[PDB]
This record gives sequence, structure tokens and C-alpha cells, in this order.
Amino acid sequence: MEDDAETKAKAEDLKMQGNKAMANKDYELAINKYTEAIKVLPTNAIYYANRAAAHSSLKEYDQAVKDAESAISIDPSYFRGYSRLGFAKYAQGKPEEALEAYKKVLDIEGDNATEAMKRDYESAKKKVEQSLNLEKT
Ligand SMILES: O[B-](O)(O)O
Repeated sequence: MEDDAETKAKAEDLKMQGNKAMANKDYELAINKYTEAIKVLPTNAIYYANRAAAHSSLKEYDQAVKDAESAISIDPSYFRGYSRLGFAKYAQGKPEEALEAYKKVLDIEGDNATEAMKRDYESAKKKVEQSLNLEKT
């Protein structure tokens, strides 16, 4: 990748800067770094999945959903976009949408699904049940 050697190095540098910010709970800075990384190289779903996580840590779930949906569109075989979508939907009180997203994680990963991925799916399913049970007039 000679033509985009500078572009890719810069996008990955920005990504790493955003990841350090995320580790330090500087979610505002992480978001700005991931946003610049996407501008430099907009074909990498990881940057959108990372930005979705930062938005969710700030309880900015509408923006997290948008970024997760972008990650899914850019790489539909990448499970993490669906995990980020499911977390944001779950936190928004949309557990049926979260369940579908976490189920897709399990379908993608198949027999390679981790116990944490299974727990995510089961948590969403439980929240569907809880939400129904809590209905009042
Ligand atoms: O547009 B909302 O995510 O239902 O508030």
C-alpha cells in the first residue's frame, strides 16, 4: 500500500491516540480522535465500533447506535459492530433490538462464540422478559 502509506499510518496513529484516551476515560477526546481517523480512512469498521463504545460510555446511545450501524455496514462479518449495537440498544431500553444484535454475534462466531458473547445474548433476553413483567397501567 505505497499510495496510502501516509494515510494509513496517520489513521492508525489517530486510532491509537483515541484508544489511549478511551483507556483514560477521556471519551470526548477518544471520539474526536476516532472521528479524525475515519476522515483519513473511512473504510475501517473498527474505528466506528470504537467510537460507538465511547459514545455509549457517555450515555450518548443514539450516536452509538449510528456508529455501530456504520460499523455493520462497513464490515458485516465483523462481530463487534453488532456487539456495540446490542449494548446501545440494551441501555436505551430496546432489549428486543439488542437481542437480535447479540444473536447475530453468536451466528457470526458460530462454535467460536465466547461465554461473554452468550451472556450478552442471555442478558438481552432476560431484559425483554423483565420489561414485559414491569408493564403497568
Ligand atoms: O429516538 B429514541 O432513541 O427512541 O429516543
